[PDB]
Amino acid sequence: IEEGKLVIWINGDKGYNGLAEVGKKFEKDTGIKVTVEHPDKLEEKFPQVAATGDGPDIIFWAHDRFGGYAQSGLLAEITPAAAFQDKLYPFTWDAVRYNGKLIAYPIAVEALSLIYNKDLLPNPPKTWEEIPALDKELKAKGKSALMFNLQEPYFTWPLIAADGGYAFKYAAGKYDIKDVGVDNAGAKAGLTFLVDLIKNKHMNADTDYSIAEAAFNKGETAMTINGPWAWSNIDTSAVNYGVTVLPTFKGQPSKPFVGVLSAGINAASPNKELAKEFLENYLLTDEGLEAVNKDKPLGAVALKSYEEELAKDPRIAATMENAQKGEIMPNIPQMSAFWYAVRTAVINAASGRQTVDAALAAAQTNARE
Amino acid sequence: IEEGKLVIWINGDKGYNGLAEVGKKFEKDTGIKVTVEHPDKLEEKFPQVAATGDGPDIIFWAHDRFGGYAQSGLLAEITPAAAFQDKLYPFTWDAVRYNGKLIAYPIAVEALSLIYNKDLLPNPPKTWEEIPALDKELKAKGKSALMFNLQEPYFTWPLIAADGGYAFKYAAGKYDIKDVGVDNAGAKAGLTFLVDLIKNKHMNADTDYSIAEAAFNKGETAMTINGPWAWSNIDTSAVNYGVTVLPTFKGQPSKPFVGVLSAGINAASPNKELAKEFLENYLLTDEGLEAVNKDKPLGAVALKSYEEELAKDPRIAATMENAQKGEIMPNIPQMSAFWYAVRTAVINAASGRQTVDAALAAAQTNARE
Ligand SMILES: OC[C@H]1O[C@H](O[C@H]2[C@H](O)[C@@H](O)[C@@H](O)O[C@@H]2CO)[C@H](O)[C@@H](O)[C@@H]1O
Ligand SMILES: OC[C@H]1O[C@H](O[C@H]2[C@H](O)[C@@H](O)[C@@H](O)O[C@@H]2CO)[C@H](O)[C@@H](O)[C@@H]1O
Repeated sequence: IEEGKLVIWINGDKGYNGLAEVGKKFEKDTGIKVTVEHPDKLEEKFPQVAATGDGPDIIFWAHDRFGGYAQSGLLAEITPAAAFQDKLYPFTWDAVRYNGKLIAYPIAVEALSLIYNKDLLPNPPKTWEEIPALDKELKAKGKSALMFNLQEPYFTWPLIAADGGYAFKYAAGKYDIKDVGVDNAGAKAGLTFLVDLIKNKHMNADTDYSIAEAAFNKGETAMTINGPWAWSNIDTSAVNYGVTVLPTFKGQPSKPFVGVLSAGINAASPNKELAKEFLENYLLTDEGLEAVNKDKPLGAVALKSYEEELAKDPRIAATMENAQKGEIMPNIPQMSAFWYAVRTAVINAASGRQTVDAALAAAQTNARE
Repeated sequence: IEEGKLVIWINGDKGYNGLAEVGKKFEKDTGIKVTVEHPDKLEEKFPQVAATGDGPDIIFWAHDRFGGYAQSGLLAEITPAAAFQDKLYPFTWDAVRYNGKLIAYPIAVEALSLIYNKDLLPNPPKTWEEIPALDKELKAKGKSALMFNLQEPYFTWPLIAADGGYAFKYAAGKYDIKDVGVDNAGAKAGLTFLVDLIKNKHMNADTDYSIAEAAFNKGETAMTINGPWAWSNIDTSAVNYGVTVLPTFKGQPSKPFVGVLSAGINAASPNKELAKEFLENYLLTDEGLEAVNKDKPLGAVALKSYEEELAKDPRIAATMENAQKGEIMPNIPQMSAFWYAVRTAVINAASGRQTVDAALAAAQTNARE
């Protein structure tokens, strides 16, 4: 492959002439020649040549082939700025993400359509089952009902998949409830640091929600850790406060468990419709959420409309920054057992009833049950 | 629980008076009284009472508890219309999805942040490690560096998780390359229907891309199945055509494999920067994509700006309708083996060299090797 040139492969059925024009402008601007080719079976050829360090600088194809190319080490990992990545839909980036790395730029989403001649057939059939009859009608006019590519499985697949054909089954992401990471070295280091703060009287083991809030809001302490709901009381307070990213530990960002405030309907409630009505039509509106939010801030609401408006708040922006650095909380049943286990571990380690090692090791065992 | 009333539980730290006001409006509109309560330990109480068929009509909590509630059969499965579901961010719906069912309405996302008093501390510490020193300084002023709730593990967890603490390890959703669904009854039914169309001379097994396109564009056939790239040639043709949803089979929507045309960069290319420049700055622009699109339509482009403009096209709308009913293609290496397997099966079944059963059974084995 020549340096200071760009060779592009794209399939013949796509607008390679249009791409070539983009190449002409690139050449005009940069003096770098851009050669667009559409070889036969380019998608089969590319691996073969690319293995040998030869072939095009850029290959165009549906993403489905690229995992294979990546796995063979034929694709360079792409590194677009976050700014650029935001310009494309995330699901298209998912298509080109292989083993965590981006391996291609998404370009366009292609799906088969039923294309019909309005002059022969003003209302196309809504079922496949109608087509034989339609064909009978049309054959009497020396026409046929339907013809499409039967050589490529891509074209016949929609009908094959229709009643439950699939390629490979997608396994849901499970949670390993035997993989507990409370007693690993990361947890130990973190908690040890916390215990050390207490030991050096920088913090008091006795501190609870009330004490912490009152101390911060009385301007007795420089900083607190708390969620959106807390802001109301700080606004009440004469304290001029900022809401920011959590501090790093060992150069890693603090990783808060993210909650989704959520409204469940009692299975035993005879008022399910009413519950549905209230939540859907009253609470989950700009007006409803604003009412709650005005009392105590919710944070980043789940309703897109109001959230967009709320996101202007730098406190909410900080909320979301910390959210992204942290993890959404599992909703599995074992979560309560996990919480209880860590609660006890922290308390006992902080109070000095137990060492960090022993406390966490105990939590490990408790959380696993 | 009493019918024709609504009892709501929400934690005391959230804005329950504001919620109550939403309840007052609901009552005004519907005459249904809404009682908002904030019991102590409501999250522990709810399961207890709910088991007995009693408790609030609606329970509010972070999603983390709801899996547990669901598992105990305390929550009614919620059924919002797709229209409503689109109004909330999907990741919040994920939080409330348990064993495939929605079990709660997501309300708002909460994350702990560092809150600091700008008047005491204009620049908050970017690391935990600075805090001891900061505290020393502040104690000499009769203040402390940090105080927060140590009694709830939620507050200490960010530091514990920071350096690699985790609850339970989350296993990413795999693709099972041993679970192949080409020879299931849905695939058999679909392909059988196709073979039957050929057997009844409604279609010719020999029909390929060229033949199909030429036939439709010459107004010889009522319908073809094809992608956006095909439209150019039909516009050229005097044919008056529409682009629509694929027909249903056995009252199921056709499920086309969705491809994302994507551009990968050759790992062996010395021109990687140039490739990056061209793709990012020339192709993936309104202008670049318009150039390609004008030659042969791309469909729904991945670039948000241009896509929004393109979406006005009813052909693209139909494209997206079909896309949503179908599935994005896996990008895994085994995809090529899958395609090859189906290609052969279809050809052999259509040509009549093999029966649908034998062809698909063979494809099954070939796809899983
Ligand atoms: O067939 C033309 C059309 O389909 C393509 O799908 C291919 C797939 O990408 C290949 O790897 C192949 O082995 O099987 C499929 C067709 O059976 C492309 O996805 C698409 O862009 C192209 O226009
Ligand atoms: O702790 C109060 C504050 O955090 C909560 O997180 C809880 C969790 O929800 C509970 O079930 C518990 O066992 O563990 C965590 C605290 O350890 C809520 O998620 C949050 O909204 C609440 O305001």
